[PDB]
Amino acid sequence: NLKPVDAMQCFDCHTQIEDMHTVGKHATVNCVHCHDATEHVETASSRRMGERPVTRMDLEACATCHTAQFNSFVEVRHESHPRLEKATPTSRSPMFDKLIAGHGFAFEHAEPRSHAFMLVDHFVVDRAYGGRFQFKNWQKVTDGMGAVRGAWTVLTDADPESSDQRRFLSQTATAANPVCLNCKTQDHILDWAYMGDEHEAAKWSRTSEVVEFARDLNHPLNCFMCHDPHSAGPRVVRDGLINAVVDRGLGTYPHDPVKSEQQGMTKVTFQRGREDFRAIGLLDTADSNVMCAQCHVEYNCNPGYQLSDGSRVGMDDRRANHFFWANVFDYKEAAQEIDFFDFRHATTGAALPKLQHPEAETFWGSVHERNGVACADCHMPKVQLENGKVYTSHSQRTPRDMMGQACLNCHAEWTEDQALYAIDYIKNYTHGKIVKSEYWLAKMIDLFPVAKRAGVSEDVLNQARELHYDAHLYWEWWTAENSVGFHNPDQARESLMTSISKSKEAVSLLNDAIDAQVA
Amino acid sequence: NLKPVDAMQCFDCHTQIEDMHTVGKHATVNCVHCHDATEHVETASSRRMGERPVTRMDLEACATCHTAQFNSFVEVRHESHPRLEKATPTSRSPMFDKLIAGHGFAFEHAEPRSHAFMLVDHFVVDRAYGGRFQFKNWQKVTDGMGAVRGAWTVLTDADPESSDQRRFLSQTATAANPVCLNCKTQDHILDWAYMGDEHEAAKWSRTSEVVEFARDLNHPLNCFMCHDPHSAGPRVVRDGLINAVVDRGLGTYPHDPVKSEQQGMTKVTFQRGREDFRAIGLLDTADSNVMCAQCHVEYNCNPGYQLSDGSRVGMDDRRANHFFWANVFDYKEAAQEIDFFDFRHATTGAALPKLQHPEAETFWGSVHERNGVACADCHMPKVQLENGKVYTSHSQRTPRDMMGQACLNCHAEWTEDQALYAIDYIKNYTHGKIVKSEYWLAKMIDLFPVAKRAGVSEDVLNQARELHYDAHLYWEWWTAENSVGFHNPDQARESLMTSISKSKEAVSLLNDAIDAQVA
Ligand code: HEC
Ligand code: HEC
Ligand code: HEC
Ligand code: HEC
Ligand code: HEC
Ligand code: HEC
Ligand code: HEC
Ligand code: HEC
Ligand code: HEC
Ligand code: HEC
Ligand code: HEC
Ligand code: HEC
Ligand code: HEC
Ligand code: HEC
Ligand SMILES: O=S([O-])[O-]
Ligand SMILES: O=S([O-])[O-]
Ligand SMILES: O=S([O-])[O-]
Ligand SMILES: [Ca+2]
Ligand SMILES: [Ca+2]
Ligand SMILES: [Ca+2]
Ligand SMILES: [Ca+2]
Ligand code: NA
Ligand code: NA
Ligand code: NA
Repeated sequence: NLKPVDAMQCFDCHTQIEDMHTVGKHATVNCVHCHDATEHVETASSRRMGERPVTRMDLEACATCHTAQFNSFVEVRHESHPRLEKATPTSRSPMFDKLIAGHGFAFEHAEPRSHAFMLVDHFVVDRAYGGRFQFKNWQKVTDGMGAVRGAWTVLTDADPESSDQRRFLSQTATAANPVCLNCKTQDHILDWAYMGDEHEAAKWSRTSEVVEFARDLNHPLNCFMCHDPHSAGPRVVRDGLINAVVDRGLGTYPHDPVKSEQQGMTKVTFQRGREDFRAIGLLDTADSNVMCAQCHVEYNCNPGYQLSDGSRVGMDDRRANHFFWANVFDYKEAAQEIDFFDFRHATTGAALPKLQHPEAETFWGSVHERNGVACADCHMPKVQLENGKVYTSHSQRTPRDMMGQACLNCHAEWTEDQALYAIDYIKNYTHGKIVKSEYWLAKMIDLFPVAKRAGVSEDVLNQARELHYDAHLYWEWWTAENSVGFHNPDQARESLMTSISKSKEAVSLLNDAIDAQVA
Repeated sequence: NLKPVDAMQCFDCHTQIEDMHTVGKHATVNCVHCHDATEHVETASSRRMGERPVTRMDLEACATCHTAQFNSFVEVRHESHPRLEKATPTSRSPMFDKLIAGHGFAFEHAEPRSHAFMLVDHFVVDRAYGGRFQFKNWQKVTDGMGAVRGAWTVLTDADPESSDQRRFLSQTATAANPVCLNCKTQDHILDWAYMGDEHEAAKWSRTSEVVEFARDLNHPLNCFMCHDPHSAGPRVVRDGLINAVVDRGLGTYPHDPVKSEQQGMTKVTFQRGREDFRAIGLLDTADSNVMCAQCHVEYNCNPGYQLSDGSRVGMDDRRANHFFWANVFDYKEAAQEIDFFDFRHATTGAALPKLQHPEAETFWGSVHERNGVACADCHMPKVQLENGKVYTSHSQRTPRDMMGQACLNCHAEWTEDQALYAIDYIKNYTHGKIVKSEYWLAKMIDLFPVAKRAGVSEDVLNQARELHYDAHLYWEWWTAENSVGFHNPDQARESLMTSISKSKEAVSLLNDAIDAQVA
């Protein structure tokens, strides 16, 4: 059984923790629930750690007193189809392979599934580690609780004796790097300096061997990613988000200074050897928009190239860990600002961006966001009980599974079927425009080889490449973004029409140039 | 196809109809929809009818333009169990046979079923016509639409060549009389003088041969019982109700003079040969409490006896058609006022009242009634449509079948299961007290023969008989009333505790007297 330690001993050296812990809703929660610090207390000085205390980062450290939230979190939504490739006619991006040719996502890009699996899915996807990591057997794919207990309880490593990224299966890639892990786990929260910069006190950084780092990580979406363990107050821990909101002064709601001030973030820094080491962002309110924006954003978490001169931008560069914190119509400016692109298209030769799940930046400015609605209202609603203590569901999933608690709790004028119908109207319309956008992108792409064989000039091809950047951006945002337009229907529509317009312009340019060579 | 007639010609004679028809919501509805008056118009003067016009009383006369209301009305609720005797351990009054001994209801008293069957059920019940009338075969019991089209389409008469009330089956009674029919049909509305008094212009009256009257009647619960055909406005047609509310000055809400004034009734009289003949009661508002009180009340519709001297009160007496319009705690006084009782108990010799379905007089004073709730809010709610024109459901049935439209439309704090639970709490509690009241009544009744054999004095027996009147009244109200307390739980409780108290008093009186004879 646990035996409490004297927190006053700790508070002598840990004044920020004292301030947070004594004032918040965990003032009665003893340190032993999460730290084994006996040898540390015997050996530390005011400025030197001595022996490192052991800190629990498993989610069961919180389940101890918060079983309802834990159990809701670890539920597996079996209706969220697993390992479902997006580059298929029945999924989100039927022409993805042609359009993304040159990028690692061509090797595999599945739809998301339940949060329990985030770390294991990151480890096993064909694009990440060359097939090095696999489930121990095909039964383990169902085991959400097991994945939560730890990735290495359900996975195997093809070669524990080597730590290099390489291909073990032929049609895999090795895109994973240390920055990725920040959106899969925070088991490394005490071992990673802010932004992944090099730091004497950091075991891991942007430039680490990712296979070695992987082996040290266990748990998905730790509870403390949104809740400070010392104050129990709302927070974020993700460096890239704090960097956008606070360091760059963009605010929590970059389009609304008033809401940014009311629902702000305060950066708190922790030191090692009296040098800044790590940071968190305490929130003014329990604002799920900002909590979920730790991960559900467009980002760089990867090497790339400069738009200006094509030079390589490696993991050592700060730009390899970057939150753009820009809506679709501000993204090109944001990427030009940091002088960055992701890949060159394998057929067209265009420098292109790679977009990922920009839910937060899409939600901005929507009617829902402007009315003060937040992600949790639809995806983590309060549970309605005839008799009981209310709590917040932590099963982050589609509102279709809890329409009474989600949509219908605000939209009294609708039946469930009516609300579903409104969702589907938007998704169906948006998906139609995604498909048309892909049709036109593909038409343009297929003209590049014809133009090259016809002897069309490099000047014309470069004009078309510039159009490809925009055609790509204004399409891929929406295959990347998970709501199929629901989060911001008007923006999806305007963007996708812009994509089609750009592709059409490029098609006309290339066809005319080919015709003139003939011729 | 129907051809309209010149209504203006009719109006030269029919000035009350003109006033009603031209102002109301049937101003455009031509008389030919309900009257064949060709020969009448050729022969009438303002002072002499000439040939009698034919008036349609079938409900299909209204279904023509109001199919939704018709079709909801004629629905058969199959879950309303048919021909279910109440004098059984699993129904409303387990000890009914012992308690009602001496009354014709001992021959059969079933639970009510859907309105479509009211007239056929009246005709075929074992207590009514000596078994003379039966369904044509046992399949016809399902045929609600057929019953609505006409009773004689689904029934047979054992002897069309005689018109006397007699027993055709051994264990039947001949309780039916012309007054009954007024709560089953209004096909006779132009053939029956107000109250069923003798009248030169009336084909039928209280003293008619009921078997002959029966044969002239076809349709249940005619639509015009609640809606004036000429104005389309809300009304009642039941003589006994108009007599209580208007003639006797009791008002529509005897316990609330203000509500009586706001939701009142105006008596309109029609003449034959320039003598008053029939009447209707136009309502100030579409008040279902008063509409349903045409039938769902305690009444006399039967011969009986005088409390004063025991003499017979026959059908010729006005008291044979009487609405008491009194709550349970005013009923004894009301019966004393008219000097009337129904039967003498076969065992105890007590003069007793016979109570019938006093839903209207029970509902008075309930929290619901005091808050302006009316029968229709629970039993004829408005339909809820995602897309459509709202109308009022005319399927009068338990709110359990439409909880969203009924209870939950007002009680937002409850789920369906919670609202059902609240109903069942009241009904279970009330039924328990009904059963206990019957236990104590039966215990008292069973002492009467013992006391007689022991030589107990007639004075003591008469004291006990006076107690029996009250013990009976304060019990039977609640087996008669169909809500098992729900309509007024506090009143049910007080009454049933009074019944038990009276029976216990009689039991003590009789036991002590028997013991004194012995020991
Ligand atoms: C002064 C003699 C200390 C005592 C008493 C306690 N700690 Fe400590 N701790 C101390 C230092 C100088 C450091 C390095 C960081 C800094 O603030 O300079 C630490 C570090 C920790 C950590 C972080 C460990 C990691 O992996 O990075 C934890 C979780 C921690 N300390 C916990 C802790 C507890 C629970 C104590 C009371 C039982 C406690 N510390 C006492 C110095 C001192
Ligand atoms: C029992 C010994 C606890 C452990 C282990 C954890 N928490 Fe806790 N938590 C506990 C209490 C007694 C309370 C106060 C309850 C109240 O409503 O007063 C809390 C509260 C929280 C909250 C709510 C915070 C708020 O400001 O409203 C959160 C978000 C929370 N706790 C989270 C949390 C996490 C993430 C834990 C593991 C790191 C954890 N708690 C452990 C008791 C206990
Ligand atoms: C936070 C800014 C992220 C970074 C950094 C990385 N990922 Fe991610 N990932 C993130 C979210 C919010 C989601 C769910 C929404 C979605 O669109 O899928 C994901 C999902 C995955 C998955 C599962 C789906 C799939 O593509 O097969 C995998 C396998 C995955 N992510 C891998 C991965 C890699 C290899 C990364 C570094 C190159 C990486 N992620 C970074 C959020 C974030
Ligand atoms: C990074 C640590 C994350 C945070 C914080 C949040 N989400 Fe997430 N989400 C993330 C990943 C990597 C994935 C894919 C996991 C996989 O193994 O494929 C997801 C997935 C979702 C989903 C889809 C669930 C499904 O049933 O398919 C939803 C609805 C979702 N995420 C919502 C969501 C919300 C509302 C968040 C704030 C409360 C949130 N996520 C945080 C990564 C991370
Ligand atoms: C008994 C006759 C079986 C039937 C019927 C099904 N499965 Fe099975 N399965 C069985 C055994 C003995 C094993 C090996 C167990 C072990 O750990 O040694 C399995 C294995 C699987 C697996 C894993 C396959 C792999 O890793 O290559 C899966 C995914 C699986 N079983 C699923 C499964 C399904 C869905 C079934 C119905 C279609 C099914 N099994 C039937 C024995 C038996
Ligand atoms: C961000 C993606 C979250 C993660 C990770 C966890 N929780 Fe959470 N939690 C989150 C939100 C948006 C809310 C509601 C805030 C509001 O005020 O509306 C909560 C709430 C809690 C609470 C408070 C009680 C309640 O409302 O249920 C507790 C005790 C809590 N969360 C615990 C908890 C645990 C144990 C987690 C890991 C299983 C966990 N949270 C993760 C957002 C996020
Ligand atoms: C209700 C007004 C919403 C708010 C606020 C947010 N989301 Fe949403 N989201 C919503 C819908 C109707 C859908 C489509 C779901 C469907 O079943 O059709 C989504 C989808 C997502 C997904 C993918 C879920 C899946 O396909 O299973 C994710 C990952 C997601 N939403 C995330 C998310 C974030 C992070 C939000 C705040 C920035 C957010 N959503 C808000 C409805 C609503
Ligand atoms: C005066 C010359 C009349 C004309 C024109 C119409 N009616 Fe008549 N009607 C008239 C009399 C004197 C009576 C007897 C009752 C009375 O008010 O004294 C009637 C009666 C009726 C009835 C009732 C028949 C019954 O069964 O009792 C009806 C339904 C009726 N009248 C209808 C009617 C119609 C529709 C007419 C125009 C087509 C019409 N009447 C003309 C005198 C006169
Ligand atoms: C068509 C030729 C009709 C026949 C036959 C009947 N009714 Fe009618 N009714 C008709 C119309 C055009 C209207 C007006 C609708 C409106 O909202 O304006 C009505 C109205 C009624 C009403 C509502 C009256 C009110 O609120 O004041 C009722 C209760 C009604 N009608 C009843 C009714 C009865 C019982 C009928 C058979 C005797 C009947 N209607 C026939 C058209 C027609
Ligand atoms: C209106 C004041 C009524 C008079 C006059 C008669 N009945 Fe009736 N009856 C009435 C109602 C409101 C109900 C339904 C509620 C209930 O408690 O049953 C009934 C029901 C019947 C039934 C069906 C149930 C049964 O007892 O088997 C029958 C067979 C019946 N009524 C017969 C009947 C007889 C023979 C009457 C005159 C002696 C009589 N009823 C008059 C309302 C009214
Ligand atoms: C006399 C013409 C009636 C009027 C006016 C109303 N009701 Fe009635 N009701 C009546 C009878 C004779 C019966 C029994 C019919 C049978 O054949 O047994 C009934 C029955 C009911 C019921 C029970 C229906 C079931 O499914 O069992 C209910 C709920 C009911 N009645 C309600 C009711 C309401 C609310 C009325 C005003 C709108 C109303 N009735 C009028 C006789 C008559
Ligand atoms: C064919 C092999 C039959 C089976 C199976 C059932 N029934 Fe029947 N039933 C059948 C016939 C030929 C008749 C006579 C039809 C006629 O009008 O001549 C009947 C009659 C009935 C009746 C009426 C009985 C009577 O009036 O005495 C009823 C109530 C009835 N049937 C119901 C019924 C039920 C509920 C059945 C399944 C339990 C059933 N029948 C089966 C032929 C056949
Ligand atoms: C009394 C027991 C009724 C009988 C018999 C019929 N109806 Fe009725 N009707 C009744 C009520 C309580 C109401 C609602 C009044 C309100 O304003 O709340 C109605 C309403 C109508 C209407 C109006 C349109 C609507 O609300 O649906 C019509 C056209 C109507 N009723 C027609 C109608 C028909 C055709 C009937 C015989 C099948 C019938 N009603 C009988 C009460 C009573
Ligand atoms: C809701 C607040 C009601 C009002 C107003 C009226 N009644 Fe009612 N009634 C109500 C309930 C909950 C019940 C019990 C039904 C059950 O399923 O348990 C009843 C019952 C009846 C019945 C018998 C119905 C049956 O057993 O199927 C009748 C005939 C009845 N009620 C008639 C009636 C009258 C005439 C009303 C106005 C005077 C009246 N009810 C109002 C709920 C409500
Ligand atoms: O209290 S923290 O800064 O060690
Ligand atoms: O690869 S992750 O960003 O979806
Ligand atoms: O007999 S009738 O009144 O129920
Ligand atoms: Ca999914
Ligand atoms: Ca990106
Ligand atoms: Ca019934
Ligand atoms: Ca009576
Ligand atoms: Na899905
Ligand atoms: Na708002
Ligand atoms: Na029933």
